[PDB]
Amino acid sequence: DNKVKVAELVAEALENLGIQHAFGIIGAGNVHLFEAIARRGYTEIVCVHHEQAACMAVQTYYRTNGRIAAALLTTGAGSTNGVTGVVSAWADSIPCIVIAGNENSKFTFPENPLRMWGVQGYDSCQMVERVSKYQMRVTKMERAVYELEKGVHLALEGRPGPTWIEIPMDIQSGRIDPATLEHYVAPPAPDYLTPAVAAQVDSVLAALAKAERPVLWLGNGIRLAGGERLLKPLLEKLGSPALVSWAGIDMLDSSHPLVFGRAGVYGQRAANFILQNSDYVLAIGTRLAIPQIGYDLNELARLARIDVVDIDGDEAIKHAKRTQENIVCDARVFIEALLARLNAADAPAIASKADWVAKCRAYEEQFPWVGAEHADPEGFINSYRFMERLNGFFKDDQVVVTDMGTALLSGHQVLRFKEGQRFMTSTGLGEMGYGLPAALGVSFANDRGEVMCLNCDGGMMMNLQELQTMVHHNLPIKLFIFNNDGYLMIKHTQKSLFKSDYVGTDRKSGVSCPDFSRLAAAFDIPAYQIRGWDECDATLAKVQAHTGPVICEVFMHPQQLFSPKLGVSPPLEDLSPLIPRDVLEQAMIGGMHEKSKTL
Amino acid sequence: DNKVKVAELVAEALENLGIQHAFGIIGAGNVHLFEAIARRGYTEIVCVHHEQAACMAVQTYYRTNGRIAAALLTTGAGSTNGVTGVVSAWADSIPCIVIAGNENSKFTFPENPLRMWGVQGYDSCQMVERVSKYQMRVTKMERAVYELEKGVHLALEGRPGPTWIEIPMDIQSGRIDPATLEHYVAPPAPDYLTPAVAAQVDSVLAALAKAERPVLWLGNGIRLAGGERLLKPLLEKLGSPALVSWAGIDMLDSSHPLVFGRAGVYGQRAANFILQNSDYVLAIGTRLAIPQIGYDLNELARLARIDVVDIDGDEAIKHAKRTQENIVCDARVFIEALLARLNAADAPAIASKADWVAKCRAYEEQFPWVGAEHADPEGFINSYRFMERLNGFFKDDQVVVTDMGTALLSGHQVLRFKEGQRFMTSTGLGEMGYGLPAALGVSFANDRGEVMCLNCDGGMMMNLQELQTMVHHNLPIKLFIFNNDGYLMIKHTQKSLFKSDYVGTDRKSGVSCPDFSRLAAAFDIPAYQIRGWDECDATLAKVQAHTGPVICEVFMHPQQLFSPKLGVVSRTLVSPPLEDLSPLIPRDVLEQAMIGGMHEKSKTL
Ligand SMILES: Cc1cc2nc3c(=O)[nH]c(=O)nc-3n(C[C@H](O)[C@H](O)[C@H](O)COP(=O)(O)OP(=O)(O)OC[C@H]3O[C@@H](n4cnc5c(N)ncnc54)[C@H](O)[C@@H]3O)c2cc1C
Ligand SMILES: Cc1cc2nc3c(=O)[nH]c(=O)nc-3n(C[C@H](O)[C@H](O)[C@H](O)COP(=O)(O)OP(=O)(O)OC[C@H]3O[C@@H](n4cnc5c(N)ncnc54)[C@H](O)[C@@H]3O)c2cc1C
Ligand SMILES: CC[C@](O)(C(=O)O)c1sc(CCOP(=O)(O)OP(=O)(O)O)c(C)[n+]1Cc1cnc(C)nc1N
Ligand SMILES: CC[C@](O)(C(=O)O)c1sc(CCOP(=O)(O)OP(=O)(O)O)c(C)[n+]1Cc1cnc(C)nc1N
Ligand SMILES: [Mg+2]
Repeated sequence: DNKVKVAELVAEALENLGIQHAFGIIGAGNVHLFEAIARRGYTEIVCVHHEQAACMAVQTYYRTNGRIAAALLTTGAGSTNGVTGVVSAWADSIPCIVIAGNENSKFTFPENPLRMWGVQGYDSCQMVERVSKYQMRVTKMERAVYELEKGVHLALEGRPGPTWIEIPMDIQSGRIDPATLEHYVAPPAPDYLTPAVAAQVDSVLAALAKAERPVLWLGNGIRLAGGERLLKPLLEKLGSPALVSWAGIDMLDSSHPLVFGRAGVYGQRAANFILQNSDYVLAIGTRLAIPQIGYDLNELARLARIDVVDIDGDEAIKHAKRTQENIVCDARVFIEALLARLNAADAPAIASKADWVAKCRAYEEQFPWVGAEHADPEGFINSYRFMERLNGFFKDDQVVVTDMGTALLSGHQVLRFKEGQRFMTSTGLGEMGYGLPAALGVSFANDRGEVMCLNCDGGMMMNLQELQTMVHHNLPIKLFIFNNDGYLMIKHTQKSLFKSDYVGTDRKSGVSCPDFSRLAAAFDIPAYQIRGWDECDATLAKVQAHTGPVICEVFMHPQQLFSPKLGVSPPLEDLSPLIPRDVLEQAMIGGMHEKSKTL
Repeated sequence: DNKVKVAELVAEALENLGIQHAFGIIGAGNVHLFEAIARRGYTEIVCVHHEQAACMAVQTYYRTNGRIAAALLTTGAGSTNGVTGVVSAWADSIPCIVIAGNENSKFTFPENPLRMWGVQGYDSCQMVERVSKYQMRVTKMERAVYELEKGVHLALEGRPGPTWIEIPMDIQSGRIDPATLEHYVAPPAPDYLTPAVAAQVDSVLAALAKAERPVLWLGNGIRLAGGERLLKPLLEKLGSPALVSWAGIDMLDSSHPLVFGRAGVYGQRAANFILQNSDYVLAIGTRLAIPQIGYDLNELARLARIDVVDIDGDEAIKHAKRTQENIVCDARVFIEALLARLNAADAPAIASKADWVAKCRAYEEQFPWVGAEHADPEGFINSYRFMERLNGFFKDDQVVVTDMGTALLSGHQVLRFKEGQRFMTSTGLGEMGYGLPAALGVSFANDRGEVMCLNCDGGMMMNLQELQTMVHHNLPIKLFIFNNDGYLMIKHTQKSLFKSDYVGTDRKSGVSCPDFSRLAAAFDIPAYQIRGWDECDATLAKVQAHTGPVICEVFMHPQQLFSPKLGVVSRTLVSPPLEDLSPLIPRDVLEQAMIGGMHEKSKTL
């Protein structure tokens, strides 16, 4: 009897694929995979308390060190509970594979006329058909490992994303001669640097040499391409200021002489002025999503030509009405091809950008990230000022993950990072409850490493159960919670629209949150409280000095503003609270926009 | 200017449709609908802390008094977080309507080449396309009220289930003349009593009158059809025994002289013997799922003809190799037609079933629901005995919801119910974390009424956040939690298959649960613990007497067995017939219990 259990071959395959961590919850649909993976001992199974957390953890697990993780779900609700995490990785272009069990293969076919498959199953491939790069149900034992190798390769190729491999129970418990195991041969990797693309790189180098006010917009597509180490020599060789997207903040030192912050609808005042006054914009690995460019392409950088570099052809041309060179290429290959042509024999002379770099620094001197608009409201701690203070307590290898709301906004608008530090969050989908599962992924990726989690009273509730997972494994997760009496982000939304009482956003309107210090005690978690500047520095030093999990509530004003912000619809440079008109006129090269004259 | 905001017309439409409660979470995608509904003041919006709980609560909300509820979800994650709830209503045939927001309609179309829509949207309709009765994206303002009326009707029509209506952002904020609103008119209900179906009823009546050992298998389809009050006059006019499915337990008093429990894979020993020894079985409103009939139709009631009644044509004929009359008819209409023919002057003579009824009672005598197999193991309270003790503390209008695990199995195998009591849970999907959201829907359905939630240490974690919703509204939800060091139900699974150390099912294998009493104290919820029988009655009395939410931990053996149960037995391995539940009774006892003698499989065990 020379036959091996299919589940055992899958566990072996996972080792050969380098997958060292798997997140999920056990069930009858994958009890054979849990057994086989455990008995092999190579892949550690982290058991979560909601399958949604397993499909979110695998994301930041990969973003940490570049090793893919698997989510191990079971039949029925085990799979539907993970859909949210799949959609976030789909939207942030993060690779990861889901291995979901199901009923016996005799029930798993779409032609089934019944509402449900077997006892409690369903077509888990059809549900994520439009939010994952690949989905396959294994109906032959001999192709179980095949689809896992294929699922992993497709998750990592091109624009990364999640893949969904469903294996019915009976396929897991089956036995076959290991010799009959099929294996997936990945096709040859594409050569993006075609003669056409190579000519676009030439056109970009001619504009950079000629541009007097260039601005490079760098995005996480660079880090995903493994070319973040090429940014420091590129900017210094070009002498061109650079902006970073919220997702690619940690690719460069925020204090680098040519890095001038983040622009967008929630961008920094000096960053938006730099972007809107440029004469040439070169986006590399950034999606130029709506929160980055506003709501009107004709109002974006009204003095500049805009070139876009993106490995997704659909993303690269979505702004074609406004952009010129739409370069469909890998970010690393493009940067290397641009750095080569800078040393070519016929490399053009790069015109000086000194006057532009000086005007960029003037903008930052005129509009600091934490300005007067961020004054302590009625004595409360101002989140933006708290982020500036917390910044000084970052360790040399600090990893910061955030949820939505105050943590997201205040974090990405103030916090600075240097090489060795990382900043992560889910911005594509922007789902609440991503902070905690994000910290689990980073922690296990660094062998139970330290992680700082900036969270909110509202977002803490979506995956509140993962505190138990944090305690069970003694993860050194420093969890900051911003208390503001509910959904502060939505308070401003409905107050701008209706100018009436709050609805479903605070305790009076039907949304309340528990005392997280008292929950921390229940979970055996040390907890601190920062209500004012008096105990601020002494507390932050203790939180960073802890070796195990710790919670720290930060109390802010329940109606503190989020600023700077583009709000009601002026141009992108005219952020609220509006600056006096005579000052905006002087800050804009060709004068202010006609919309801003009567505001 | 005679124009009205679309969202305000939606709020008006919800009032005309009778929807008085809406569960969900606010977001930019539905902020306009939150505002319009709140300002109108007819539909109460219940804010939950995870959209999943919203799509679950609307189910038990409807099952309580028959009033449909709406789930109000927002763009992106707001919609995805509710998919689990949709599938569970889809699987249990429970009507409900999801109202989901999305990005501006200019992004919301399937031909969009980009991975996402606008800022963070997606095709929420396609995602529930195979687990919902109807999906539509409102693209014209004049059709917003039309699709909600249509959505509600299709949810209640025929075999009930969830519907998904997506209303883009700009469609909610739009303004139109109320006179331009289109309105959906429901077609006339189908008349199921064709000559062909009337001939089936006559065939069923002819078998019932002749059968010596009949058994009616009543399911929740009867309650969904609104004919559960016809069951008493039907059973007493036929004099036949009857079994109830887990979903339809509360349709008849468990102590009625002719109701003999529930059968299946986790059925009661007495009920399985009554099923397997009958000569005629009439299934009405029950789906005859796999946990009910076993794994081989050729072993189900081998001496009996089987007829099935079900409003869904596919569910009605899925056992056509084994069944005889497959009647596709509404459960109430069928029962009315069967009563009309029983009360007729020309009604046929019903042969006496007295000897069979007597044999059914003897089965309950020899096999009580809580038997010697349920002794207290190693100084722990047995969950089956606890349920029998807890049963005595039910209120006259008690409502019991359950999670999975021990609460589900020990609950449905022991608990008895009277007229006016209710018993709900998710059995089609069987998801963990259904208990708390289930107690929310029942509570709000009865004007913040009292609900008993039988939960578990594991299932509590999925929707743990809804403890805040419970304290916020001061809901009198009595929450029992069975502590057994993890996933006891999976422990028995992996112990049967591998007979080795546990994996991902207890503290040592990677799954731990918090001290729910301490956790309760954090949420300002009074908490009690039941470890022995000495403090049991006093604690149960204090839990029931409270006015607000209560938590009560019940500590059981971390490896207690779930029995009776149809499990695999090593002879080679054998899956015994349905009547041979584990732990196995002596063969000579099983022989005497089977009218025709034991099955060939049972002789070697
Ligand atoms: C409320 C809110 C406010 C926000 N405000 C701002 C703001 O003010 N400013 C701001 O900048 N962002 C802001 N964001 C975030 C922004 O909208 C996006 O979500 C994203 O974070 C922008 O960074 P990115 O383009 O690098 O990320 P992504 O959207 O992940 O961009 C990755 C891009 O790179 C491409 N790519 C992937 N792999 C490769 C490869 N190998 N080679 C080349 N390309 C590749 C992908 O196809 C994709 O187009 C906000 C988000 C929210 C939710
Ligand atoms: C671990 C586990 C163990 C279980 N063990 C058992 C067990 O031992 N015994 C048991 O009985 N159950 C058991 N169940 C539950 C069982 O498998 C089903 O899930 C269900 O609860 C059976 O009850 P039901 O058919 O009434 O419910 P449903 O499955 O919801 O049945 C509803 C049926 O009625 C039909 N219907 C709907 N509306 C109408 C109408 N108007 N007119 C007519 N028909 C209509 C529907 O089409 C459907 O076929 C178990 C479940 C689990 C998860
Ligand atoms: C990302 C923004 C946004 O998505 C948006 O609609 O644009 C927000 S913010 C917010 C309040 C959080 O409030 P919080 O956490 O207390 O933070 P703040 O106190 O700092 O505001 C809510 C509810 N939603 C909508 C939303 C709802 N449900 C899920 C799962 N994801 C969501 N994104
Ligand atoms: C039908 C139950 C069943 O589905 C099954 O596979 O048969 C069970 S039971 C169980 C342990 C409960 O553990 P619990 O709550 O502590 O109860 P017990 O102490 O009584 O075991 C788990 C994990 N699962 C699989 C499962 C996984 N994930 C989600 C969301 N839903 C699920 N149903
Ligand atoms: Mg348990």
